[PDB]
Amino acid sequence: GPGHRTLASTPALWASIPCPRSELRLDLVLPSGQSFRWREQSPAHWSGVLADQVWTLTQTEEQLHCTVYRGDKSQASRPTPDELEAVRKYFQLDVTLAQLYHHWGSVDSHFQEVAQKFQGVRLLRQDPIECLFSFICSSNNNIARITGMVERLCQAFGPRLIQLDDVTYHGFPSLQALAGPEVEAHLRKLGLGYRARYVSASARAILEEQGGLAWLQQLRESSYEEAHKALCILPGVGTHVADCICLMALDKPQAVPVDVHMWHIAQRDYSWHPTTSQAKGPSPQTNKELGNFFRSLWGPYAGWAQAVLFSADLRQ
DNA sequence: AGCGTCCA
DNA sequence: GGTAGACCTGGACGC
DNA sequence: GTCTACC
Ligand SMILES: [Mg+2]
Ligand SMILES: [Mg+2]
Repeated sequence: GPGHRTLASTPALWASIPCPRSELRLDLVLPSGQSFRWREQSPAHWSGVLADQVWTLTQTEEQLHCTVYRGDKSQASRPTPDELEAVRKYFQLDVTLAQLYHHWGSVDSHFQEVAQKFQGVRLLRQDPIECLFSFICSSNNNIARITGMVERLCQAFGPRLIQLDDVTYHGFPSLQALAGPEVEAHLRKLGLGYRARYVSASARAILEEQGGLAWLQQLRESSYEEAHKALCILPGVGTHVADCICLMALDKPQAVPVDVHMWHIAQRDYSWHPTTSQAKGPSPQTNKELGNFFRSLWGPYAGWAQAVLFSADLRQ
């Protein structure tokens, strides 16, 4: 198919959004385990599906440059202002990251040191369905493998969008696509392991037991506590996956995922131990205390601070 | 050499 | 509620 | 990382 675009080579097809590197580093956000659907198909150029369309993104010092492949047999043209607003919303650019970094660094000198090297790590605002099923796939697993599972899940069950070069892009599957009694066995052939049943069972639960797609909007409008509790009803969603979804798709900036990385960070970089449990290893009680510890330390956007340290820890 | 354990 | 261990997969890599 | 079973 047509080639993946670069900014320098097809300038007529790109438009910019004001966005300095202090506010965003694509290379520190897009491959760091928030979204699993972005690939650096050309040096410094990241391609993926954003609001039912394929986009390529690249940065200069003060601007985020965007191009869209509409794939409705229309003539090529640069993104419109309305189309760019979707990119703006996806990166939540109304939030000023430099001021959060200053606050987090002021209360936490360890954060300040890490942040000096890892500028521009912000939080994507993801589709709730894509976020839910991607993080169901993420549990007890590594980002490289998760990325392939999500890719194959979309290849098999999501709509075909367009082909660029050798890469056929697919939308994320609908709930209905994932709910049939045949889907589990298919997801097992696609290598999802025991999470195959979690994905299909969770799609069925939402459609059959929670009122369908509107439930996720209900949770977006609910409190952190209410949304986090409700998600845990789903098979494969425990407190950590629920926190991932709250933080990254349901607009709960205080939600703090606690995985193997955050637990190692707490022990190694903060010398933290639980004080609400005599036993100190990971458990429901100690994982809960650790999330509360990070909220007490970092404040209302603690989950965003978590994203900085998580992204940094992937590179060590 | 590549099996088998560790780990995400 | 606390605790322990099993669990799909496949890359890293010690031996 | 979540589930299931047992105390
Ligand atoms: Mg560039
Ligand atoms: Mg659950």
